Amino acid sequence: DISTLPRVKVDLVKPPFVHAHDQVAKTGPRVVEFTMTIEEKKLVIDREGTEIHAMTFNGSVPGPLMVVHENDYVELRLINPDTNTLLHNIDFHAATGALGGGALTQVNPGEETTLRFKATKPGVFVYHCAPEGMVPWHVTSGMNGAIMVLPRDGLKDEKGQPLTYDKIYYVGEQDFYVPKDEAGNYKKYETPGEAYEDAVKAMRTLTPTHIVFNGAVGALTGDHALTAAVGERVLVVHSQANRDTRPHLIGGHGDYVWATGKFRNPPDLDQETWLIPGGTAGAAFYTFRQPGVYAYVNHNLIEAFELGAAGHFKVTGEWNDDLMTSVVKPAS
Amino acid sequence: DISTLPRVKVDLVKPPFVHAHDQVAKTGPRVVEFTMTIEEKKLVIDREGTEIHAMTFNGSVPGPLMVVHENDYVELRLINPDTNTLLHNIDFHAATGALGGGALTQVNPGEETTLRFKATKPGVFVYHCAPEGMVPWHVTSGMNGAIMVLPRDGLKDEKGQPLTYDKIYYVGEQDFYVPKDEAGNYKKYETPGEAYEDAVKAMRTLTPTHIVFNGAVGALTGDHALTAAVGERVLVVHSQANRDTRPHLIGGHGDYVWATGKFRNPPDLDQETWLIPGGTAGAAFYTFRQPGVYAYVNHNLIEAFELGAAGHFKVTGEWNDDLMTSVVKPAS
Amino acid sequence: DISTLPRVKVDLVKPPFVHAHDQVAKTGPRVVEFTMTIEEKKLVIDREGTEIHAMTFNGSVPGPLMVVHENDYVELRLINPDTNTLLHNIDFHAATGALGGGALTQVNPGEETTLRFKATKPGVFVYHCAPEGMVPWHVTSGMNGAIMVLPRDGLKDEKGQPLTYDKIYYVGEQDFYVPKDEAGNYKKYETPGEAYEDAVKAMRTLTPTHIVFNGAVGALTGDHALTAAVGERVLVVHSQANRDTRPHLIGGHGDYVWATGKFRNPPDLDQETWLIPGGTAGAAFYTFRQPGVYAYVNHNLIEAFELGAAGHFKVTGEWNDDLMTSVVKPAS
Ligand SMILES: O=N[O-]
Ligand SMILES: O=N[O-]
Ligand SMILES: O=N[O-]
Ligand SMILES: O=N[O-]
Ligand SMILES: O=N[O-]
Ligand SMILES: O=N[O-]
Ligand SMILES: O=N[O-]
Ligand SMILES: O=N[O-]
Ligand SMILES: O=N[O-]
Ligand SMILES: O=N[O-]
Ligand SMILES: O=N[O-]
Ligand SMILES: O=N[O-]
Ligand SMILES: O=N[O-]
Ligand SMILES: O=N[O-]
Ligand SMILES: O=N[O-]
Ligand SMILES: [Cu+2]
Ligand SMILES: [Cu+2]
Ligand SMILES: [Cu+2]
Ligand SMILES: [Cu+2]
Ligand SMILES: [Cu+2]
Ligand SMILES: [Cu+2]
Repeated sequence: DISTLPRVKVDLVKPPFVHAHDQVAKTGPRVVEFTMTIEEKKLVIDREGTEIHAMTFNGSVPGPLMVVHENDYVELRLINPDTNTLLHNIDFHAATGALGGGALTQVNPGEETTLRFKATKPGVFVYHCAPEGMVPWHVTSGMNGAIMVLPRDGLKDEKGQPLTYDKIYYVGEQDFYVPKDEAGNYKKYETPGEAYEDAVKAMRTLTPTHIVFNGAVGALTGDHALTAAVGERVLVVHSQANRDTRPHLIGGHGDYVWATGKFRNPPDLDQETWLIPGGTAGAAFYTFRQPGVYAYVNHNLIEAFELGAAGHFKVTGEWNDDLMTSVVKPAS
Repeated sequence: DISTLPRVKVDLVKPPFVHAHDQVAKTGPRVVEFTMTIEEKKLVIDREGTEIHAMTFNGSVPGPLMVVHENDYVELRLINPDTNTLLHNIDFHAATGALGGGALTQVNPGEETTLRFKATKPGVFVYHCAPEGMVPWHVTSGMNGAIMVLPRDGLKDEKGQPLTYDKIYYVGEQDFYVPKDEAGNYKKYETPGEAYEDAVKAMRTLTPTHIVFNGAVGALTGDHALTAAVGERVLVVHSQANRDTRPHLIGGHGDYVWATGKFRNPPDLDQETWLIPGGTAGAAFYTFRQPGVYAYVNHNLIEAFELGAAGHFKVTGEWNDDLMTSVVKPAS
Repeated sequence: DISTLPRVKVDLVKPPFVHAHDQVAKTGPRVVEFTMTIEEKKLVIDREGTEIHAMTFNGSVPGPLMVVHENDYVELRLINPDTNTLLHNIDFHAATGALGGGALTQVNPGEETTLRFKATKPGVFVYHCAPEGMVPWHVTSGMNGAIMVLPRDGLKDEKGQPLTYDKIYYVGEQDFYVPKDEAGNYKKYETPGEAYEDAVKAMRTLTPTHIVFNGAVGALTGDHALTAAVGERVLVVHSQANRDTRPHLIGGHGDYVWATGKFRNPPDLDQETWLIPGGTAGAAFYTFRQPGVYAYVNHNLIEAFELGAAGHFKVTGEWNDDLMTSVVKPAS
């Protein structure tokens, strides 16, 4: 009887940050209430000023990470304002029935809907828009995110001992297929509707023009680099709603990795690089042991360094010479 | 001494259906006899009427699922009628030696051959034609299928408890590389031999023009949708002889998944999406919990919805509101 | 205190062969000294005589396999002679800190450097050059290899029992992106520097022109085929520094496979085909049971047979009819 369960309202935060939550559940099952507003907006995705008409949940690419526990109910109020122009919906890979909720959440501009589902399986899961006949277009325009369903007793290593993270980041990787004129220059349109046929043709090449973390080339760099300290335990959730990726932390490892994102399975140990299939979210746990700059990339290095799939960590603390040292510095 | 083992003759059925078999072996080892006839035929692969010269085992793309038990002998009589024009053979990834049987099964039109091999490893395995110097062409023209070698005591979960399926389907996913003229229109030829150089050039782009389930765009829809009931346990075998795929059941999960198809390994639990590498068969077990329509896709959603890699389940029975419900229906 | 540990100097050998080593460590921790000389050289990569300016560690593509044990120190003296023209460095995915050693190993032509790191995690790991702003170019020009860090007590099966290999081979798979003129012919340049902008454009297509084992089409064939005997236990280490691969032994299996290369994890059993993600090294153990020729391929069969990703084993010994036999040979 759901009416006797506690409700809690959660305010979502922008990726790569994640809303406050408990790892180990401090209450019984709850109904967890989220609200998201669909926003169609112009987005600049690279250093050259290339613009697309992005389709977003809550104004970001990716949409925000939702975090609940196993056997909670998720209640999502989804709003499509009349300033938008397209029909949207939502599919949760975490849910059971009705095309992930897709069949029940079709909202024209000016409408809203409230969906509830029970989070029966623990893991990280992709969510994405999926309107009938325009699925790939919506998803490759940025309309995806992820939900994390924690086990009620938190994460465990391969021996069943507890694993507790000190920080958590969410990296959404996005393939974009920006349409090109005859010579190879990117086209510009005034509305999402204008791009449609050109977008279908660009997608059919199966060759993205950009692959980015958090919505733009270099979004997770400089002032916006991810941070941590030597000694900290960091969980990095990574999603790709459409295409395979292979994350790698340059200078580090995935100590414990659930490459396909599902926590009832034991994690893979000591990974250098792991494969997250398109349509999946994955999670990697690392303990930092050296200070300095780290690059976190898609290890198709062309996709990383030419097409944009690269971010940075800045890590503070003490250097350990036992682990690594320059014996003789570069010299004639 | 094989001459003292029972023989049994099996008549194969068209995919996605699977010939009758016992999960748990009710006899000792047997020699299991199959016959297949190679058929070269014209096939219409999409709604636009695009035609290819397909190369088939037993008249279908994919070829039929063979099912035996561990330590059975498979005896396959393979017939190439004189109405065909090419040399064919067969390679079983389930077999040991002679290039999977490839070296011993070369049959010109007008010839036949009988091969026997012991099924020493349990799992689902790809079989495909592989004639010297034309391997990719034959395989990407549709000349592949799969064999399932069950453990003698049937399937087990990750704890070793029995898993029994109520139904089994076989989904063969096929990449096609139909050659294009200067403007992007599909070419047509009178014979398989005519297409050869154009086919090599199309393949070298590494970009398929179609990716289909069971031989055509929309083959597993409408009247030909897969069916089940709430409560039923369904095994879905999925093969791709040449290219990576990432299956996903929209509205469901892979409860138990052997993504690389080999049953001595424990299954992965609660998968949203899994990666079946090119040249592999995989198997996913799901128990339906909600009625309605489900889409079963390759979750590169472009490959699914634009290039054809999408099928449907129609599931009958009772709706469960605890799992999912619309609290407030789409409204102003 | 490193100064009291034994040192040992290892002379590296050309792939696919591997320097002599002990599986089970017969000493305590050591500092293991390697030297590599960077060589920029012209390389012919196919039967048509197509030439590239390759960037090599020690004159080969891939660079040589280094083999140490867990908790050894690796000390690498890396030399860039003044006959070269580019700045190079090295990143070890096996190491912790400073971008895998990348940050500490930048050597202009005429310089050398000596790096030391502790091999804290057991597995096979990729190493590759990664100079700031030219990472993909260096890696896809051939500047990668692998390091194997054995557990001190050698390899174990999924039950913890010892697995001992009789031979070990190293297969490096390389994607090349040779630039094409208007009509599709390969371009030629006098220096590496000349190709740069054309190389960036070729890479951005994400479509390689060649995919090879050991640096050329057909390098692991004929006189240079890998060999073994019926009964031998063979470890095949396989690396791809930039792009996904799916190895398959035609006529065989991966008895025990660590597809993502990390030995603290149990191996996957009875694999037909496995996925090694770009930026990873993997390892497969097989026991030969039949004599004859085997093809070892990337099982995207286009990549194998049209673009070059195929090698051979020649295996000697006794044929076993129980496993496989031709009952009726190809006949009218
Ligand atoms: O500006 N909206 O796509
Ligand atoms: O658009 N909200 O009713
Ligand atoms: O699904 N493309 O990696
Ligand atoms: O092919 N996906 O990186
Ligand atoms: O989804 N398996 O970690
Ligand atoms: O019609 N036979 O390709
Ligand atoms: O073609 N059968 O002999
Ligand atoms: O093998 N191509 O995914
Ligand atoms: O790249 N295969 O979907
Ligand atoms: O093939 N492993 O399920
Ligand atoms: O010949 N050196 O690229
Ligand atoms: O180039 N060695 O000093
Ligand atoms: O990373 N490309 O398979
Ligand atoms: O997509 N890599 O074979
Ligand atoms: O890296 N796992 O074998
Ligand atoms: Cu949408
Ligand atoms: Cu989906
Ligand atoms: Cu054939
Ligand atoms: Cu094969
Ligand atoms: Cu270099
Ligand atoms: Cu790397």
